[PDB]
Amino acid sequence: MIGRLRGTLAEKQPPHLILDVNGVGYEVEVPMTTLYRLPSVGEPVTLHTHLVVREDAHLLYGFAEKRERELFRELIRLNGVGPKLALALMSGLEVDELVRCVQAQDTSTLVKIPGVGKKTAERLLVELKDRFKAW
Amino acid sequence: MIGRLRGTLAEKQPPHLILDVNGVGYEVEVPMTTLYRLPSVGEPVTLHTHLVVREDAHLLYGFAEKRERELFRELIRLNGVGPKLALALMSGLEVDELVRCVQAQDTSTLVKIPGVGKKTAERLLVELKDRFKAW
Amino acid sequence: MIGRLRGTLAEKQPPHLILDVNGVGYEVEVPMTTLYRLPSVGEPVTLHTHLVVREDAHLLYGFAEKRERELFRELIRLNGVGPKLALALMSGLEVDELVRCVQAQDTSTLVKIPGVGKKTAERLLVELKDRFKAWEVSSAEADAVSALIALGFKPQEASRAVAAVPGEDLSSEEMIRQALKGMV
Amino acid sequence: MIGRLRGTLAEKQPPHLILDVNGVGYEVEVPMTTLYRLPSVGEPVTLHTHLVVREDAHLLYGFAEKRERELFRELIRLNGVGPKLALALMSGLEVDELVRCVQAQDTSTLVKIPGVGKKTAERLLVELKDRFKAWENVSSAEADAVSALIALGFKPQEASRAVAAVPGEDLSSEEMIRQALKGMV
Amino acid sequence: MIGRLRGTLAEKQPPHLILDVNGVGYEVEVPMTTLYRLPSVGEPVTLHTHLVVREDAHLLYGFAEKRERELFRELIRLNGVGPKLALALMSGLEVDELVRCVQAQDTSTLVKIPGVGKKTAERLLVELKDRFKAWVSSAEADAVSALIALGFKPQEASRAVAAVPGEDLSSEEMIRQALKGMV
Amino acid sequence: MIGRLRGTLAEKQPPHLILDVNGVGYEVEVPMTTLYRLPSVGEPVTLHTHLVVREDAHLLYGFAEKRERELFRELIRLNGVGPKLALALMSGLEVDELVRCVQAQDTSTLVKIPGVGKKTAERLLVELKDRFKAWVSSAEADAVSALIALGFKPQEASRAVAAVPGEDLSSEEMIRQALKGMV
Amino acid sequence: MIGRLRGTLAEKQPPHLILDVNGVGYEVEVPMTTLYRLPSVGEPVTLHTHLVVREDAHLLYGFAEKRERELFRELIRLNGVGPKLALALMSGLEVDELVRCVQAQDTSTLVKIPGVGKKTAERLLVELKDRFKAW
DNA sequence: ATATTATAATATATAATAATAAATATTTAATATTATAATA
DNA sequence: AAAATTAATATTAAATATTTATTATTATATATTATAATAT
DNA sequence: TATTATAATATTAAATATTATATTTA
DNA sequence: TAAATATAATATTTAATATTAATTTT
Repeated sequence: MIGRLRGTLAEKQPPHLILDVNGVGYEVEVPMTTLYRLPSVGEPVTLHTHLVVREDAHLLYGFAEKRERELFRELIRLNGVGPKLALALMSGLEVDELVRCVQAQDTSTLVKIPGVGKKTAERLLVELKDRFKAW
Repeated sequence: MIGRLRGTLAEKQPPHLILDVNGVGYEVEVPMTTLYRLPSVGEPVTLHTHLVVREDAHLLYGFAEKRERELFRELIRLNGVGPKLALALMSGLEVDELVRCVQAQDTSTLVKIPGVGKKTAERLLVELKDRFKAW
Repeated sequence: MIGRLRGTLAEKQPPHLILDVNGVGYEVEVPMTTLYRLPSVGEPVTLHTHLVVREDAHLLYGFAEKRERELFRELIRLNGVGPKLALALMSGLEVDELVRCVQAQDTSTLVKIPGVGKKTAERLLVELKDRFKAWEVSSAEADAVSALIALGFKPQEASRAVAAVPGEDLSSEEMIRQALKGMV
Repeated sequence: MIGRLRGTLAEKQPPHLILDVNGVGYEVEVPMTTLYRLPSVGEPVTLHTHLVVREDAHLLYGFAEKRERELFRELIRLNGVGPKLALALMSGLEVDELVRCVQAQDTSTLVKIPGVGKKTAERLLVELKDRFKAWENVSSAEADAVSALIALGFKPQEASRAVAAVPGEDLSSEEMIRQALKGMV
Repeated sequence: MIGRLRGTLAEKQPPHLILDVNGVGYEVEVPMTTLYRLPSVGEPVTLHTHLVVREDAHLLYGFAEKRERELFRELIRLNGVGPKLALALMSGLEVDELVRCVQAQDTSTLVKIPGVGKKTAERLLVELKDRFKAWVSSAEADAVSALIALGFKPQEASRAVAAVPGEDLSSEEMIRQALKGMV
Repeated sequence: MIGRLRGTLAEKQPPHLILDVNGVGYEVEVPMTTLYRLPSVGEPVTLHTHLVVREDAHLLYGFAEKRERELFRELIRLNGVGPKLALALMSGLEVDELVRCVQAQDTSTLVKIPGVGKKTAERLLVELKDRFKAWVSSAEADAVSALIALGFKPQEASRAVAAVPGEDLSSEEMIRQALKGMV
Repeated sequence: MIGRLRGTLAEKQPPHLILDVNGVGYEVEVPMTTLYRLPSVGEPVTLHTHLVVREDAHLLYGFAEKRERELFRELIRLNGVGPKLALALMSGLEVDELVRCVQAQDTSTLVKIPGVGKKTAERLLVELKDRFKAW
């Protein structure tokens, strides 16, 4: 329903974020790696946003790039894992090292990422064995 | 509920599109026939869209014409047809071709669409026979 | 969640509307009485709106006044009344006409509206009689109370004496006499 | 979905509001405490709205600053608290008042607010003292002692933790109850 | 629905019990305290029961006492209490002792129950505080009326009247025995 | 699914009961009049039970007569009527005067039932007049008023008046025999 | 809600059954293995049953053993496993063979069970390696 | 012969308790994960 | 013309248990009303 | 220096039947 | 060329009743 957002930075209150667009501010959830990429408060910055919908509320996810957003979608399409373990994973590592790690089939590097044990690490490996291309 | 959408094409990625309407770029997917009528990235393009509201998702489907959106509404009103079957019908063939073949009670022109079997074709024709006395 | 729009009428068709707000045109359905008051396509129009929120599909329904939207919210809060039933209702009759018909318990005026049967009139009257009363202990008794206070009665005893009998259509002097003759 | 609206107050009808942003008005409800500082109609205001998603309706709940925004979302996060409850709480009194009362644990300040009874008051006290408000935003002798305290005006909690703090072991009742009476001072 | 079972025990796999009532076994669990009162395999047993209906499951809970069922039901009516919590509580401590601790509102005796947080303890104690109640013949009616005229409440008089003296005794002696009590 | 049960009354606490139907006991909530016409605990009886199902609970409400069960059915069929309202109205009064007051369009008869507002009863009139297609004296109040003005407490005076009313005799003589009660 | 059913075989239409217990004959779904352990029609027999409850239907799945019921419970307690899937699982081959296969990570033998792909088989292997925990 | 006022009753403003009806709020069960206290 | 019947046909949506201001109704001193004799 | 039961917390949640149609193997 | 088998994709309310139009008889 929503794919991208282009507005000025209303404030910076991590890990939440408000983007004032046409005077309208949106609550978005942002990775720490993207927090290293954000400009100053009041800077017009483009965020590629994805929405999740549950029965009592919703959360947006403003992202600075596409392929991170589609990998978010592919991960959250799994029933065993939700969005916030994905947030921990993406705050742990970026796209390319995760791609080689799942292609190398290693749970150990996923273990050091906080909030993740071992069994969910081979969950990520098994489920994402044959989903995507190398880009 | 947006009945018509008029913004600038932020990016092009099949089969979706992102229309940056004054800063906000909606995740909008349109059929390929509209993609033949779609200008390049950055052009102000007007779409007669309609939102599909789900318990866990919301989908926008833009249309360059009002009547194709109306036919999309008629198709999704059918008990077994969702958004993507109607998407296949819109992408495969043209609206006047559909109404002529329904008046002709054709089936082969429908089955030849990929993803369409004899069952869905005979369905759409026989539950659509009653309509189109008004035009 | 939404109260009003300042937009541009991108397209009108019975019975919906398209209001191009900053490039975004919303599907807004309006009654025929509102449709008569609307200017042409491309004119900014004043619609005070309410969204009907259902799991599978929403409904944007706007009105030229706050009062129409508020009364529609009252009608949709009712038990067996749906939205387009009430849309037919104010398409048929206006706010003053409906309010006065409710206060007069009228049915014949409103049964000309299509979709309205006898049970429709029953439910609308039974709800709207007590949902709203005003739409946008007597002077002789007080004089009697003061006169009996001057006569030596306590205010409580004077109130009890004047409330003992329901004096009707009688002057202040004679109602005191009939109340005083009443219990004795 | 909504956090802030750089727009103008299109209408002011208590307790609701219409806040116009680029011609788009929204049905917004705010507490009376906000309504005291809200400027005139048409003036560009500062008000942090909050969306609540239901299967049947949606409403917007504005707030002047971040502190009462966070207070509201955390109060609604409780199992027993609805929107109008926190709206009445903020309309009655301010964030500093409620936090300084909760750390003082007096229900009397809470219960004078209309729609707020006793049970809601100990719910607020207990479930806020349950880790949110550090930062600004027996034997025969002991049973005999407890029964004597109940008969002498003591509510059971002060008769309980006094026994717990200084329990009596293998000695007569009169002296550990005596030092417990010195203990509660 | 289900209020009580009078059936025959089929197998014992604690805490899950199967009760073959006329050919059909019933999936019911009992607390370990009730494990200390179950009969052997094949022996009939009468269990006071009450069901729980979930969105995707139906769960059956059966106790030795009706009052235990009522206390369990009132625990389930609490907003933060699930069946696992109530089974942990009653597997820790028995019913009237927990009632008196609710009168005490003490967390020390309930924290020791495994898997139970202190915050859970005070919230359940506060929302379970005592709003509930604490746990005729010619001579009977004559005594009840006499003590009503003497100022005693009818419910207060009846429990002193019907307890100590027998059935159909002399009115004078049974009124005497009813008024033998002191507080 | 279920319409009738024929078992043995294992336990009867108001307003419910336990009917042990072939080894299985059901908690069935029945009205006050039904409880009045039920036999003792342990006596077999057949009951016109109505199936009640919620997404997270299920109940039964049994009757000694079928027409009670169908009338309960169309009462619950109304959106604005819950089970407690129907149970209260049928516990307070009998069904024949209910259908006659529906025909007579009477409200104050229904209002005196506890938990019944004027709007609730008047609505019940509104839908029941279309649902149903085929299917004390002046001296009594005078004595009460005279006793109230004399000095008697209003409710015990009415108790004395209604204990032995003057249905077949004059007001002065029924006052004379009503003053027997409090002596 | 029913863990054991001592009834009489009224009807034999595989893989469904009717156990007329005191005049009441429920639908009883059994695997083909239990069908080999099943006696003839009219023979009283005890089945150890399990309940599945969803919003539109209830079904009975009666087994010859406790351990069969418990294993079926723990397979349906998985996220991506349906009832007919596990039905085909114990219909294909025996329980202790399944335990040996998952302890030996034998995806090949589990593949030869009909209706089971390689992906589903290795899912079963990885989510059942440690769940048995050698009893 | 008028008040007056020194002793005598009195009646209710202010404490309390007991239904009650409009107005809401409406989810826990299972399981990883991570501390964490205690431990060969 | 004039009421009764029936087949489509669009429409509508299901809420209970609790809870707190909001009304009842029950004492309790205390600032009032009162009288009597009494000088002047 | 690992190692394990316990507890608080913080997530995540729950679809499955029915066709259309790829390779594949005769 | 004819299916087999996963494989993936795609899809997924109901009763129940009140109004109304055409018909039918008087």
